[PDB]
Amino acid sequence: MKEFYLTVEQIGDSIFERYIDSNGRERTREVEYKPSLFAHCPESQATKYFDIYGKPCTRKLFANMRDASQWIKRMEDIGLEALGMDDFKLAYLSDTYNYEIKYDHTKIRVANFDIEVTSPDGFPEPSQAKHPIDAITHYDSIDDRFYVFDLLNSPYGNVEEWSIEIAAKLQEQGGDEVPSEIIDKIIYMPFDNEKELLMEYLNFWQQKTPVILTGWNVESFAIPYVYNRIKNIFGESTAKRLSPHRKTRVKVIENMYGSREIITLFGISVLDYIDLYKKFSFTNQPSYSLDYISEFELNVGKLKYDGPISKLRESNHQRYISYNIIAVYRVLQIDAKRQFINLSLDMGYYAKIQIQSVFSPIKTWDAIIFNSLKEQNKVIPQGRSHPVQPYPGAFVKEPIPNRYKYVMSFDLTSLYPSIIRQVNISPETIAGTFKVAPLHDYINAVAERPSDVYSCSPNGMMYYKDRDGVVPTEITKVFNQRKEHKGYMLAAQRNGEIIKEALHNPNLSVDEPLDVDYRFDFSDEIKEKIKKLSAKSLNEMLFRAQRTEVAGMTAQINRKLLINSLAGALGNVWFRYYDLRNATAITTFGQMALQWIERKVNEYLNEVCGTEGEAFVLYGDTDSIYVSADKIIDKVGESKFRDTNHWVDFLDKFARERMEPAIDRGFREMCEYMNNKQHLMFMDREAIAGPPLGSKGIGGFWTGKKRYALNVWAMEGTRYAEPKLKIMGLETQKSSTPKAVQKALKECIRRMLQEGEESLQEYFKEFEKEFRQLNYISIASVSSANNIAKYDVGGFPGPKCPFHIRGILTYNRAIKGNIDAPQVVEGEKVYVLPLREGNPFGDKCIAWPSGTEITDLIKDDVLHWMDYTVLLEKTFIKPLEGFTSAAKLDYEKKASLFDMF
DNA sequence: TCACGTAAGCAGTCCGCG
DNA sequence: GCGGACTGCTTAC
Ligand SMILES: Nc1nc2c(ncn2[C@H]2C[C@H](O)[C@@H](COP(=O)(O)NP(=O)(O)OP(=O)(O)O)O2)c(=O)[nH]1
Ligand SMILES: Nc1nc2c(ncn2[C@H]2C[C@H](O)[C@@H](COP(=O)(O)NP(=O)(O)OP(=O)(O)O)O2)c(=O)[nH]1
Ligand SMILES: [Ca+2]
Ligand code: NA
Repeated sequence: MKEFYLTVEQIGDSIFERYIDSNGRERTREVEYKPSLFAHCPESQATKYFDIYGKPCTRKLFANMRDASQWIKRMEDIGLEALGMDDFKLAYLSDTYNYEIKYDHTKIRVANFDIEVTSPDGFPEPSQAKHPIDAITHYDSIDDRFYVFDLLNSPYGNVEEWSIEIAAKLQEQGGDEVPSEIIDKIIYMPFDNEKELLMEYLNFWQQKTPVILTGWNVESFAIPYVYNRIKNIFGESTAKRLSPHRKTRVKVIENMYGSREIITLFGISVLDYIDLYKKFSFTNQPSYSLDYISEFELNVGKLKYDGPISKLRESNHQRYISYNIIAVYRVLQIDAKRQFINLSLDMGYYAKIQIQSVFSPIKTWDAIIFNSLKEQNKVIPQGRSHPVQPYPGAFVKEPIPNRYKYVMSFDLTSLYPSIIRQVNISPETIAGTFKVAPLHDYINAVAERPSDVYSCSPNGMMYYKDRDGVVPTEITKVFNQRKEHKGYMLAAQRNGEIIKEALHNPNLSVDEPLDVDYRFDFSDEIKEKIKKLSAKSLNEMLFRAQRTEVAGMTAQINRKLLINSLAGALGNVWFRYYDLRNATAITTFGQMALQWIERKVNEYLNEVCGTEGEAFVLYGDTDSIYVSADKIIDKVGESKFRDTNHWVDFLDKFARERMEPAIDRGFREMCEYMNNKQHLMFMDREAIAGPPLGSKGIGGFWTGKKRYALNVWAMEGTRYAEPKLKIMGLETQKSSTPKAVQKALKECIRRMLQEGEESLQEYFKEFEKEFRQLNYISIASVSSANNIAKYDVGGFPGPKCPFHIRGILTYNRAIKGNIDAPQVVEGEKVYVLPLREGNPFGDKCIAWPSGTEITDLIKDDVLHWMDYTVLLEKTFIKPLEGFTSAAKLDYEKKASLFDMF
């Protein structure tokens, strides 16, 4: 097989590399690496090296990396550019692996672990590590085994061995119900004291040293805790055995609020799953506890138990160990579903970077571009420093707040990347500038044509049409790779709806799920075979189709994130190819494109509908336009449609055969106006929305920019069994909105969209009289808690104290002195409740850590003093008032005339 | 919340002007 | 009592 690296590090004058060799074996090598950098030379100093602008360079090969670094300093002091890849790690990888890396994951050691530290005095700070680590579960992906290290004797109590037999028994038999699929993969190791356990773990670590090290919160808790514990017991030098090259570094990670401290183990790639999840999941969660995320992703969660965790090992060592095993397992199940480790490996190997650099799109693109130019012997420019500066972004149309009955949407394919390719935008393709007319003049085609020679953007930039730019070239590759995965996602999605349709009245036979690939549309052979299946098999296939879809989703959307991030990187001062001219050339073109086609779409539909000056385009945002289809439906007549599927078919054909060709002529003309290099504004039908035929639903509404709801029957090529609510921006979509209120407002919107005013009024009346009986966590708001200390004065709110911070201070006063009350953590999230006047907490709200029950100390008080009236007014009634006033509905029967003033 | 971007909405506090 | 300026937080694209 071809070799590929596992990890790379620079330690002084050498590169340390762990890799997989031609035979498939893991090896390690230290290289006295000799890097090269470049300097501009006279046009006569020949050679084959040129900068991206075509100016010649001479190569300078250094004895070692210290020399090359010192040379960079002296050039800065002279005032000349030092060109070439200054991150020597990346130049090494690029030299050693001068080919496309096909990596084999089964040879990569992915370690997944979690620890437990019993602590009587509150949260065990890993800086101090002053409590014995009493359990470790370490999953190895090569061996496919969970290694469990279990401390029998501790100053906090001595316990019996964990029973694998009881662990396997059901909950209803007194057991822990550790899953059947992993019960045989557990290797259990009790130890009579903590020193023996840690010393065995360290040796185990040497035999099976992780390449990728993951888990939940491992970077901020588990790793710094194991490191410091071992350091406190055995010394700094034994602790460094956690690194294959015996070098560590205490990294201080700073943000806009404070500083935290992680441990860098050289020669290991740490991918904390909570970081992978925050970056790649596209969710904003009210809590990031493993149990909460696990329940959201898997519908199950962490093992349950009685009393505080601090007392679990004494009272139930059995459940305590089982719980630790399951926690590790839950992370593995989340990864089987979302596939972020796999994603990380693909991007890392494609870009040729350290795997943990996938958190940095700028690092990723710098390496792809560098590898790309090196193939043609071209030399990358030096990083330069730049003041941060704002620049303009996308266009968003002010919609007239209203109900909108029938709507069709259209959207452009990967807008910013497509613009980069169409216009040919790149650091090396800039050809000059032209004198700019105001933007509306380009939108209306009345301004002078910018160029007959260069490709233009309406911000005044001109680009060469004839030469290739590394940005368009490299963005095209990643965009093309995305296509396949996106196609898998949509196929699974279309197959989802086939399963769902057969679920309405399923056969009741005794059968099994069909063996198919969900990545490709279902053949007619199996569509027929699906109609015979039972509810058990069908729901099972629904699970597999949905899993295939999520995996497809993760693959496609994160490649889109990566290509979108190139457009943004051109606007970030740390990018090597930072240039506000380029970044603005993309966004300005984008805002001309959308408004251009709004004009063309209005022109076309006025012609076809026989009208003058109607606004058919009711809204647009960045890459999308929404078209009112009322008059189109009125041309045929609602009484002439048989059912909902009929008018949806009608609008579908009309968009496909009438509008898209007109829109395509629209964009071709724009392409010629700007004299671009390649036409790539490809805008097609997205959503078809409206009320069900014969109902009183209003179909859809807008309240303002980025705030709207639609009852959708079709999205791209997916036709839906039952209509789907597409809600954007409204409180139902916001993590800060209380769970039960999201559910209630969603059901209010569905009744508005699909059933009408009267149905909305029945539901509202009912929710109003019943909601006081909802669980307090489900009606609590959520907020991130930043700058708690900034507004903290004597443990009381200082000036301008935001409401949710006031809540945290009230909490702190209530749990003061109680060392075992859960503390609010700066930066994390809090539930927030309003309190009635005269309450014992001394303020108008209380907050506590999200994803948790409020401590039993103060729970009964909070429940007695929660302010339902204020809560109902702020989180339910006020937003509902916005929807219904926009949609021109009433959530309460009005006695007379719908008056005002 | 650890070197992709801008646009823009809502909650809540405080102040200047009635 | 109301509107604007502002911080803080959240989403859309
Ligand atoms: N092209 C290029 N190379 C770079 C850059 N930064 C660092 N390097 C490094 C990468 C390379 O290590 C080195 C020169 O790249 P080769 O021409 O591909 N190697 P050669 O043909 O000289 O091999 P032999 O010894 O057989 O003649 O400069 C850069 O910006 N561009
Ligand atoms: N810099 C940057 N620009 C972005 C980002 N997201 C959008 N834009 C700008 C640049 C993009 O080209 C443009 C369109 O966004 P789509 O890529 O189509 N993400 P959507 O979820 O809306 O599409 P789909 O229908 O696939 O879910 O908005 C981002 O994360 N970063
Ligand atoms: Ca889009
Ligand atoms: Na929007």
